[PDB]
Amino acid sequence: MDKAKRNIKPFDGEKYAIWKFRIRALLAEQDVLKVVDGLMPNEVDDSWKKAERCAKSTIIEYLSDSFLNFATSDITARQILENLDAVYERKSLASQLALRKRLLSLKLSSEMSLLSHFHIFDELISELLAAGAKIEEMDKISHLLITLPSCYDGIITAIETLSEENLTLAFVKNRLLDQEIKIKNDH
Amino acid sequence: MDKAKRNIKPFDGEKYAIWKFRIRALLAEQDVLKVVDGLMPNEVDDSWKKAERCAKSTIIEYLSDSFLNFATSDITARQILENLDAVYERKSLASQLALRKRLLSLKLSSEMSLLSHFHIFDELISELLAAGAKIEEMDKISHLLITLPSCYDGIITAIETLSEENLTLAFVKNRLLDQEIKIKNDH
Amino acid sequence: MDKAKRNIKPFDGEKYAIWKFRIRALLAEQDVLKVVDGLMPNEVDDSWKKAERCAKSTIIEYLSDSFLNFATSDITARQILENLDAVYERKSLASQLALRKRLLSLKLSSEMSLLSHFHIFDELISELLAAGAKIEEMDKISHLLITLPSCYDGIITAIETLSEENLTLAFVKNRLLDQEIKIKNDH
Amino acid sequence: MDKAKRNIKPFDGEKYAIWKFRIRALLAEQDVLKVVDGLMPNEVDDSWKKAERCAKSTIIEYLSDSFLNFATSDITARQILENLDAVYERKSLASQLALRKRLLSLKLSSEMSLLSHFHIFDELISELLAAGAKIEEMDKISHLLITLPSCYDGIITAIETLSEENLTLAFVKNRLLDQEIKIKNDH
Amino acid sequence: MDKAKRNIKPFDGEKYAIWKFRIRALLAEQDVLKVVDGLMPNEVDDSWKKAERCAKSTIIEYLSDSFLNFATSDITARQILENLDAVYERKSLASQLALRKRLLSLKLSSEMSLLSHFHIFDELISELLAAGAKIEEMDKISHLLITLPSCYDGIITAIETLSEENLTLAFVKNRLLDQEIKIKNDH
Amino acid sequence: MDKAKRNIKPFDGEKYAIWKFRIRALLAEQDVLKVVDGLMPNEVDDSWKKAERCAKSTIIEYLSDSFLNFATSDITARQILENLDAVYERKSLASQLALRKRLLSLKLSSEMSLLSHFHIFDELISELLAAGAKIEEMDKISHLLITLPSCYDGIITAIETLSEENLTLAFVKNRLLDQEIKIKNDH
Amino acid sequence: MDKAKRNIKPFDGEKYAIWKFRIRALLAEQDVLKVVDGLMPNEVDDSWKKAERCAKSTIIEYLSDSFLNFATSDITARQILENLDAVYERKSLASQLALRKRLLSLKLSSEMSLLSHFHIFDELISELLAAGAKIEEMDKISHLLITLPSCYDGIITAIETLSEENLTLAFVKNRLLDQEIKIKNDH
Amino acid sequence: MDKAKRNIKPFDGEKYAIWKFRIRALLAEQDVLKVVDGLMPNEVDDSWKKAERCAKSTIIEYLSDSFLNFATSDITARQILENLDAVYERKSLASQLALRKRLLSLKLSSEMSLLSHFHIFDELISELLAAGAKIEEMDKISHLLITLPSCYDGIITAIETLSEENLTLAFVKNRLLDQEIKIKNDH
Amino acid sequence: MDKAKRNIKPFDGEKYAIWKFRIRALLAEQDVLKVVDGLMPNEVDDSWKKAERCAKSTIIEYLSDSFLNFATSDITARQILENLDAVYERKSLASQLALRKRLLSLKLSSEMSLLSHFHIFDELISELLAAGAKIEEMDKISHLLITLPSCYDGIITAIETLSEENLTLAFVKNRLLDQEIKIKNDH
Repeated sequence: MDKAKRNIKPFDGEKYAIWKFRIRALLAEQDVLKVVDGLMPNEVDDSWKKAERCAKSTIIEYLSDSFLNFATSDITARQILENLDAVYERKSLASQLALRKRLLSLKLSSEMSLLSHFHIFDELISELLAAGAKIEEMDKISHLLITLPSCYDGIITAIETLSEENLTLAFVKNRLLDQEIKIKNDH
Repeated sequence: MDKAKRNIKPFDGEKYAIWKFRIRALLAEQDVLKVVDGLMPNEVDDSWKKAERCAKSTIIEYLSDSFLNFATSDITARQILENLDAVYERKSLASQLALRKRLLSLKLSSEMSLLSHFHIFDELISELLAAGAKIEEMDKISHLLITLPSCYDGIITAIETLSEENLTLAFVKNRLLDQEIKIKNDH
Repeated sequence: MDKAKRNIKPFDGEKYAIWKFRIRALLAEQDVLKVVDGLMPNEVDDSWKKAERCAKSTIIEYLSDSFLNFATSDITARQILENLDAVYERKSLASQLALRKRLLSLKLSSEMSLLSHFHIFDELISELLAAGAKIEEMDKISHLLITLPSCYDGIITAIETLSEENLTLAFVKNRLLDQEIKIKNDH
Repeated sequence: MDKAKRNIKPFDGEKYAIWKFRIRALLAEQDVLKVVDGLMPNEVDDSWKKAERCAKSTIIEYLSDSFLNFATSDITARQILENLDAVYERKSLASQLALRKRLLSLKLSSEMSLLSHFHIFDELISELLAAGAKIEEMDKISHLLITLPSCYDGIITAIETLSEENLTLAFVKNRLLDQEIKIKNDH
Repeated sequence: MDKAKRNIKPFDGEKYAIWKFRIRALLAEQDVLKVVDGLMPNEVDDSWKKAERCAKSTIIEYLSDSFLNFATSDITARQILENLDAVYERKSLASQLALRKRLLSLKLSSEMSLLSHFHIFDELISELLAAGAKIEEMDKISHLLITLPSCYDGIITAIETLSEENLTLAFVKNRLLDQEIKIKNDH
Repeated sequence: MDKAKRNIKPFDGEKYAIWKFRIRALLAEQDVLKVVDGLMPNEVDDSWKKAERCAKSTIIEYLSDSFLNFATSDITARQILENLDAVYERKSLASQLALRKRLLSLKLSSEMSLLSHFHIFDELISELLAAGAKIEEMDKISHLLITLPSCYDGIITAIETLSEENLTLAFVKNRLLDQEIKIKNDH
Repeated sequence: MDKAKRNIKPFDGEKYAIWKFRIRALLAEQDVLKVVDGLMPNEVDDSWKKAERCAKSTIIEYLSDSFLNFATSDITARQILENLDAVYERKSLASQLALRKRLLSLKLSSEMSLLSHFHIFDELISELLAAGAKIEEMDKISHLLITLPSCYDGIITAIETLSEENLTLAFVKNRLLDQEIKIKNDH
Repeated sequence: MDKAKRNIKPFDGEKYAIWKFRIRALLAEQDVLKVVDGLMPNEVDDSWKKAERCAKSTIIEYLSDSFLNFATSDITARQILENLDAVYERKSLASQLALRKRLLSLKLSSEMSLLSHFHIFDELISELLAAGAKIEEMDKISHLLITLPSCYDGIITAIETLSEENLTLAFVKNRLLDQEIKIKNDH
Repeated sequence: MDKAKRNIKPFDGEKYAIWKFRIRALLAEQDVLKVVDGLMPNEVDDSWKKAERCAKSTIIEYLSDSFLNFATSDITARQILENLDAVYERKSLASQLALRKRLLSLKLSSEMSLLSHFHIFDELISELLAAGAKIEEMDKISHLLITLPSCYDGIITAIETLSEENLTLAFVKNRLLDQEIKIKNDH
């Protein structure tokens, strides 16, 4: 059976925890997830052996060569996950406040290169996926909006109305295009 | 059958309906309002007479010198209310039309704070009601909208793109707070 | 069961959350809050009717003309709650926008007493979450933390790593007070 | 009965009838108005003793210093009131004639607000009722009409051709107020 | 009996009451006053025919030429008199209001004998009684008394000190004659 | 008797003693005066009523119009004359006193006819009697005498201890005219 | 026993008559006066004890510190009354002399409100009685009249005819208010 | 017990005996003074605890924060008061000497009103009693006499011979104030 | 029973230790302190639930806006109070370090009356013990020796003679007040 290649890259970097959590789902349909989760049975069937082989192979496909050194030749998938967890794991503290302190540093930029500001919020989403997970686009759009110039101050808050009912952040970006449109049009 | 101190300043002629329904609610709190509410009761007795006499006493608590002159003991409580109506609340067509003329004329450029204009609209509407006009949410909305300049007119654009059923004059003041909050901050 | 003065004032809709909270505390002390929240009996007895009329009267005492003229004669205090909740507590993102702007408004330099900014922020965020904000407590402190000078850098640059489960509202706020008291003393 | 200060100005001999009427209304709130108005049994049941002395002190609260000695500690509050009635309610041609010219000499200019005119007219009616005589209705009408200023002249000219059922004084007041509105519009 | 010059002024709208009074008296000397004041029986006897026709003829002789229209050769003297009654005695508010306007307008100028002033005053007073407006004894007293200048100050003050039942119109006039004497004397 | 004009005038408030004297004289020669000579008896018959009404009519003929205010419709000619008397005759201490001041002030100058001087004395007498003075024959005489210049002293000497028996005021006028004639020669 | 918020000033040595008398009236309404004044036997029961304590407290809070020495540990309410009456009142003859001198030197300067002078006079009189004088109504009247200025003096000359039995001080004061109003007219 | 406003202050030491005496008087009216000054019943009375706590609260409202820390929650409020009294009001020989020497210095330069320095002398008397040198009538009299100003010392020359039994210090103050009135009368 | 005015501030942390002391005393007055100081009772009957509710509502009466929002109705008023206590009453090492620094820097000053000095010392100590420093009578006295100026050397040595049987801040303060008064006198 071919392993359907995913744009989830072979882990080498941030949150093996989330990456491996999504790998657990990838393991679950072959259910080699069950064998790595499962007690090493008194009866290791050929199915269990094949599942362990497959799991290690999946890990390899999903791990960078530097991490493949931890994989080594035949160390069980479970043992390698444990080693990686032990070395890697800082459990709780860093995750939200890394995003937060980055937002403190990465905010309040209303005028210079609004397209770089597109990239700014893109980095913010990246940081949310990476470390910050508490609240979603309503708060994001709120501070992004506050980040920016006067036109929203007039329109958004009342006049734009419950456009949040649609939550068309796409049209919000298009409103930034409209800012650009007006800027060129006035001259 | 207890009474407490009053935010109501002893009545003087203006906010007559406001003060009057405030007093109505007070009298209903003592249950005594029923005497004015009902037609000639079947239970015309010292207790219903006590209820209306207490009502008269309560009215006299607010009546100032001219009002206390209306408060001749012979006149029934309901009759006194009717007298005060005929002075203040009297439904003159001329009053309604004159107030309509004045509201057309009355406008805000910049010289009245948002709350200043809010109360201006409030008094205008209140008087037009007291003059005996019959008025609806859309009327209040449109007139208040019409009073304003272009910055605020972005709110009118909000109404054209917003369901009028959700619009209420309280909510309109709310939306108008939001609109002038743009001017404050946007400056 | 007391009618003495309160900081409660003929309300304007401004500070509605705490205003209403003090109102509710009062109404429970008036004992009418029980009926105002409690199941309305299918037969609204004079006990319940008294308690409603009393509540409405107290609300009248504590409300301005605007809400009371918005308050129809027959609407129960419940409807008054609902009206004010719709006006204030529709929780459109616009509230969050305004609150984040007011949060941004003061950067707490080394001048102001830190307790001033503590209570300012505390109020601000309390109302922000009263506006339905799904914000984590450390994510609140984070906005205050934006406000601090370089003197703080020595602690803050670590403490941004030392975060929600490690340090919570009290723990961080105390650590911040430790830094600022030391800043003052050192100065 | 706690007597938190009511709508009663103190007393120093001025506008006795009406001020005492405020007192009477208070005594009905005290329920003790029965002691003066109702028969006072010299039995004076204990509730009556307390009521009588309570009334006496209540009056005294509003009484000025001279009025304490006018109200000697022996005479019943009813007797005190009756004494002050003889003292103040000595309705006299001195008062009647002085007031009658003082009032007839006062004129409604076309400037002074017709609201103020109503208060003037009602005051003077009640003054002439109080001073030792009553007033005939058509004479009230006549005096009112005499007060009026020149801008009315055409309207008065029309009015003088209308009989009393055509000129029911309430409608006269109202149509003249509508004429005031017209005049204001013209200005 | 003769048509000896019965020198009434032929009436023209002037002194209608007085004119009609002289006429009534005149006809009574002819005994023909019965033709009108006696609502005639079915007895148009030759005496009554003469009485009526002669009365009519004499009324014409003491009516203005303009007035002969209301006195066409057909109707009986009563009808003519009711015509003029409706002209004057319709309770003309114009007459009443004009009468009081002038009454109130002119103080006693010291250029006229107080007796002449008295006659003038009483005459327009009697005209205002005839004009449809009641006049009270106290009204008459007030008007007369304050229509005078200050030199009266001695009786003016004495009036207040003095009692009501003494100061009748006749007694007031007597005291006014005392003061007239005293004024002429003072010069 | 016929109303052929006697030596009487439409009354003017003046010579009222003489006017009334001649009126009474006419009424008595008409026999009609019996109605004011007698107070209203049980004998109010048709003759009495008609005589009274005719007296009033005749008074009206001899009254000028203002005095018709005394005539006043209904009141008897007896009452009308009583009111007239009170106004002109107007008996009071000050009245005779002021008239006495004038009288002693009086002096004769020859260019004033002695009959001119008679009439000034006689009008003073009319006033003084009408004012209520009980003027003796001797008073009339001596106060007339005081005025006369030295030439009169010859006849005046005929009074000092010489007989008053002849000296009735008619005879005193005879003496006065006698000395006047002597002095007419003398001039 | 409702301790109403009596306007009674916290007294400290000025107009003790007024203060004490108001307090006495309060003791009468408090009903304590019966026990406070009655006697001091061993029948000073729990109600008697609490009544004298209540009165004592009332006195203390309505008095100043000056009394707390006079409060002589535990003198009951009555003993406090006598002590303070002796402290201020003591039938002081020197006070009578000073009060006479003040009153005699005193003159109503017309700008001093008629009320101002009236209470000044009433204060002098009340003090002079407390100083132990045998004052009478005639004294009060005479001094009051004497104390006024020239226009009032002329109207006093009118008032002089009003013999003592005609007059009572309250009535006279009222006539003097009427006279002041007359002066408003007169000027 | 009633909670009516007492003229008693949050206390830090100012007029210690007097403030404490006001407190004591209130507590006696609260009935709680009985335990505060009196017995320590062995039985565990609920009313005793309620009274104590209530009194403590009252005194706390009446105390400054220093006295509150002295007011240890777990001990009787009374004990705290007596302890504070001892600290403040112990028998200091030094205080007595200072009070005597200030009394010598307090030879009054009588710019101050005389009664006021009597009050101040009473304060010093109270202080010297509290300082431990409780004084005797003769001594108080001597000291008071010595303190007075020049013409007052002139009367003291007479006063020296006065009979010692009649010379009660209360009578002395009476006599001195009477002489002050006499001194201003003599001026 | 209902709460009177307590001058206890609508609070925000200023003088929190003693403010909370006053609060706690008021809770004890209501019997509700048992539930606050003790656990929320193991079975919170209506009495205890109402007791804690009353504590909360009174804390609301005495709190200010952010302090009210901290006072959310969910968690017991005692818990909230403790939360705010730890916030301001930060019982952690640096607080006592800073306080010690402040104490050791502080000295008595001449204008700082020894009572005021004691007040300042005592508030410092109250803060220190409230900060949680285990510091007792010997330390209080030792700190007082440290603050005292050169004019206190001899008394300080006398206090060094005063050992643990003598150790009592009251007696110590008493002797220091003796020093102070003798200092005042001497200087």
